[PDB]
Amino acid sequence: AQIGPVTDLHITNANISPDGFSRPAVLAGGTFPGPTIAGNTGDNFQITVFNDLTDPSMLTDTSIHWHGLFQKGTNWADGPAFVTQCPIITGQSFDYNFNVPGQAGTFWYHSHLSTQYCDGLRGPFVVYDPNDPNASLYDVDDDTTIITLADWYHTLAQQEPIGAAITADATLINGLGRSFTNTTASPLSVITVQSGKRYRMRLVSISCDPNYLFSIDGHDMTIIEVDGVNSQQLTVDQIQIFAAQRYSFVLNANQPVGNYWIRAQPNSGGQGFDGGINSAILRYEGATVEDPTTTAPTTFSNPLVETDLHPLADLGVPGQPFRGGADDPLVLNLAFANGRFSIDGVSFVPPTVPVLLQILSGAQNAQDLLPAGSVISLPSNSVIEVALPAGAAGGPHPFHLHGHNFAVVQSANNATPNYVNPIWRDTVSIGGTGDNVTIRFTTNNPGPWFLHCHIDWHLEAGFAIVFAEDIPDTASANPVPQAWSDLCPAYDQAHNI
Ligand SMILES: *[C@@H]1O[C@H](CO)[C@@H](O[C@@H]2O[C@H](CO)[C@@H](O)[C@H](O)[C@H]2NC(C)=O)[C@H](O)[C@H]1NC(C)=O
Ligand SMILES: *[C@@H]1O[C@H](CO)[C@@H](O[C@@H]2O[C@H](CO)[C@@H](O)[C@H](O)[C@H]2NC(C)=O)[C@H](O)[C@H]1NC(C)=O
Ligand SMILES: [Cl-]
Ligand SMILES: [Cu+2]
Ligand SMILES: [Cu+2]
Ligand SMILES: [Cu+2]
Repeated sequence: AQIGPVTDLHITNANISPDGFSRPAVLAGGTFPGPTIAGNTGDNFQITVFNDLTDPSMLTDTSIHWHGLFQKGTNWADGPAFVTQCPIITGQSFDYNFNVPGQAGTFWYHSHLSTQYCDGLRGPFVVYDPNDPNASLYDVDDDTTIITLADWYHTLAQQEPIGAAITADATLINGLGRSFTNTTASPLSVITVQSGKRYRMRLVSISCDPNYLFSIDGHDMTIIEVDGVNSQQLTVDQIQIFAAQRYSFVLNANQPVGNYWIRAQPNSGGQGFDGGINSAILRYEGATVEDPTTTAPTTFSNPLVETDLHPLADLGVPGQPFRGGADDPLVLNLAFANGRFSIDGVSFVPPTVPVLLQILSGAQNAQDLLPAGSVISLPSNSVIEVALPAGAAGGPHPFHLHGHNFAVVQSANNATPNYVNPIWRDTVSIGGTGDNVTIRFTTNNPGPWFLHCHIDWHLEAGFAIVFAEDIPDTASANPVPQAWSDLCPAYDQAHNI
């Protein structure tokens, strides 16, 4: 069952074996992935997070972010540790109480402390639209049509050795999959459809790192939603999905009754499908209970290309139709050297006092805010452009902005900008060397919003900045509950800070 919009959510340690290998984990709701949190557009979510963690090898503190939800007026509920709150300590709970006006689509939630979400604290978050303009395109849309793609590691996140390459040990589709090495024939996920029906498949990357080439043998996929934003219908036969992105696609169960491979090929880790790695099963009702015998093509006919996507609504692009045609045009210098990422020469290291708390205590320019050089102010009610030129090692980097979605004025692997009708989304691959992926948005949401690569290993290694949007109005716009004010004193006392 789905939970919410008012629910408790306990965060615990447990052993799991999603690929046949047992390891301890950090779990929401006792499962990997965590349970789906759901409601309708405009609802009040009240998620009381109980931190019951006791194993320090995966950190006993926690903080949860609701990825893609704008948190307007509730910046304190956004979740990034040391940006909007101090972590919740073990044995305590915290009510994330917020509303989702004006949003409907496919989101997710995850730990936003260190690399803890890699250890298991990740799950889907769906905001349904009772008046969805896409409703007539499908028959079924429920918990059975959510498809999560996850990387899974045998080594604990905190225990990944300094100086060694980090790659995953299994791809998990709906929480199950097989290990790349020492593969055993552990159970694969089954997604069941009925011949003749149409399904809104909500594809969620809960990845800590790899992008996936997602496909379904024998089928094609009609994209209708991108990171919460309704799209015009775009039919593809493969989707390259980067960490933290979401798509909804219509799956028409229009092939013969049978079994079909679902494929999710990561860009690192195991290549191919030997032994049933990187795989799940699409099973039609009435099919034999057996593995598919289908193959992929050598070459896909209609892969997703981001510039092919367009909003369903007339969203346009704010500003003027040329580079720099914004009130606050920025170009970030995104770099990597010697194990650390930097943005404009500064590697992100979380501050002792959360950025929001520093602002509420009266720090009122970005040069006053810690970490020094990691907080950039944005003016209110302004068109912002951010160019994100690629080149830094470890790409392609999926950059994500909290508190906002954005127009993708320029996409990976294509030098031509689009000032007319590009897709809007919240996490975008910045592409390859020489690219100039560029985003735009308007500043109508006062508070400190994290901008970072969503490869969690890269965030940990510093690939982030904070946009302190409308510092002057942050305090009036974001009244804080007493329980939030209590977080840092409790955290600092527990940690002898
Ligand atoms: C990406 O686009 C930005 C503009 O959005 C380019 O920024 C300009 O950079 C040059 C020097 O490289 C400066 O003289 C300008 O002031 C910048 N802003 C402009 C022209 O609007 C940036 O060079 C581009 N980067 C890449 C790698 O193509
Ligand atoms: C590269 O990106 C550009 C800009 O998004 C794409 O150009 C658009 O192409 C569509 C489809 O033919 C036209 O309707 C638009 O008028 C184009 N816009 C602009 C600003 O040129 C282009 O198709 C992309 N290239 C590839 C190979 O997909
Ligand atoms: Cl977000
Ligand atoms: Cu986010
Ligand atoms: Cu990255
Ligand atoms: Cu984030």
